[PDB]
Amino acid sequence: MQTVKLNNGIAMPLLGFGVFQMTNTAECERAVIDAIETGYRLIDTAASYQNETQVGNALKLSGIARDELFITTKLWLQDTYYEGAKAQFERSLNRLQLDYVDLYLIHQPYGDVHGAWRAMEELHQAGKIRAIGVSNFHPDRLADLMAFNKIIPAVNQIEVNPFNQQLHAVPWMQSRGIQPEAWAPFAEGRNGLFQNPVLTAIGEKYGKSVGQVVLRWIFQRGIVSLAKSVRKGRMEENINILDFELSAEDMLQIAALDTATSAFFSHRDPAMVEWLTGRKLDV
Repeated sequence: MQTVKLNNGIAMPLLGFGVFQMTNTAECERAVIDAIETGYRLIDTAASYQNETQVGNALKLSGIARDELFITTKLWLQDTYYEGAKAQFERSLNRLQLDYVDLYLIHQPYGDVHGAWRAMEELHQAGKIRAIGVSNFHPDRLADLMAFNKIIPAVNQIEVNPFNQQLHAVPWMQSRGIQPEAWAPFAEGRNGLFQNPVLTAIGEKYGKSVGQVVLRWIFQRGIVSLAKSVRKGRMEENINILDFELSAEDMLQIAALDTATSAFFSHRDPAMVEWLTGRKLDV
């Protein structure tokens, strides 16, 4: 499939599969097996999803060699500081049953981010992490982290969908050599995205679904995407986007949908800071 080269030279797939918090462990593990069988090699989890053990089990069941898989996980904020980042990272490796991860991200822009980053630089230099990055950082926070540290984040994973398009933040990242990676590309169906008349009409041009149109739009902007489903047939649809292309006119009509509004919440809202930093997880 198609990859992009990160700023440290490593290749990352452009199409990935993300897991999320799930009531049932079995469904999570079977989904990752199905995603690998479907052709996904980039697999994304996080310590806070509390499913790393299931993800690790699924990799063992997949029959695919370790060196062909690109595994991402993320540090949860109760350990965003120097000693904590190393402790939780080792817990994550143990749960995942891995000796290294391909990409490790700070999950949220909260806590002692600089201390956690220094730890992550050391873990990378120890050969335990192929690339380090962050998630949900605005450009100000990225510029701050770069100004004071040695390694520039390889990836910043942020919400990208047709109502929250990151029209400036994506070019700002790319201009600094940071690879954007999209989560919630479908805005979890919020605001009637699946029935949106513009996206539907573009899809009918190519015999593609709204979801395929959206993932193709993300791809054409040079952004890595994470798509989730627990149904194998949807996974097969989501990955099958390398056989068509959106025109300039199509891309224009999609850009016009932007409201620069998260489907979820703002990471700059102090109530969301207060809420997330108060969560206590056994990870």
